[PDB]
Amino acid sequence: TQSPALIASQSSWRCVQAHDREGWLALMADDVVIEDPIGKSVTNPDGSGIKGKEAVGAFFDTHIAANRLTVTCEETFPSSSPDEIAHILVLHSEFDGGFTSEVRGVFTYRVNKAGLITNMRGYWNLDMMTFGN
Amino acid sequence: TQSPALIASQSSWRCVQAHDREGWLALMADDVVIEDPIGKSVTNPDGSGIKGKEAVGAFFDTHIAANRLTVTCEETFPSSSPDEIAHILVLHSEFDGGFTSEVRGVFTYRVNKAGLITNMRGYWNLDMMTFGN
Ligand SMILES: NC(=O)c1cccnc1
Ligand SMILES: NC(=O)c1cccnc1
Repeated sequence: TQSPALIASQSSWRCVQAHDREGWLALMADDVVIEDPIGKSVTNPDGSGIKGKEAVGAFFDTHIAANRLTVTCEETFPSSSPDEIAHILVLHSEFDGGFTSEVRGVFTYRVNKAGLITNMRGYWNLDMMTFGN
Repeated sequence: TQSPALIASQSSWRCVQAHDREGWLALMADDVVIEDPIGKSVTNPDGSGIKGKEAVGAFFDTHIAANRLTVTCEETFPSSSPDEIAHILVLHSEFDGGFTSEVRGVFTYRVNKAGLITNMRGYWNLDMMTFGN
């Protein structure tokens, strides 16, 4: 059977693809910190991550839903802990009325013993993005 | 110019390739924690990482030098922080008198403001290894 980390990460993309804000939030621990990406960027404006379920809900609204984000898993790297995993993901989204951008990055996930996501951290930056339209 | 994280990670493999224990240790913060891999494994026997420069020195001796470890960078994923970076690395080593094993994993690095490595964390497990001889 699949690890709690693999379940949580695969579920998180499934909820993105299903446009399911409630289902996505239900995967998150109360003390979740989302660093997508790690360091200061449009989607991490203060550089220290988006903290707690309310603010992460606003993050879903603006940076997953309103931008038509799609998430594709290219490759998966289990660790030796059932609660931590990494993936190469390709992110595609839309901006400024339908222009497109894409980025390929490493994303790490940690879950607690209950299986809820405590950390999602992305290794990318705006300079890595490629564009379309 | 290159980020402190990229410098520290590239330097760490250079020191491995140069068989340079002193140079490798000098890259590490006093509070370094090496989780290679994250979770319990032969190279992380208690599952919580190898902590501090003395124990990480013993780690170099047994699990880098005595096993003829080579480290190859396949791909690099900068974040939006100059102090955190991820790479896909291929590790090759020897055991039981010259039989070989190899593993391909995601490795994350964090440096402090001084540029010293505080965390190196690997996403792999024994089940991912491939063998030779
Ligand atoms: N797994 C996720 O829910 C995810 C990954 C990358 C960006 N946004 C959301
Ligand atoms: N970068 C390093 O010094 C390193 C990476 C993976 C395993 N051992 C050492």
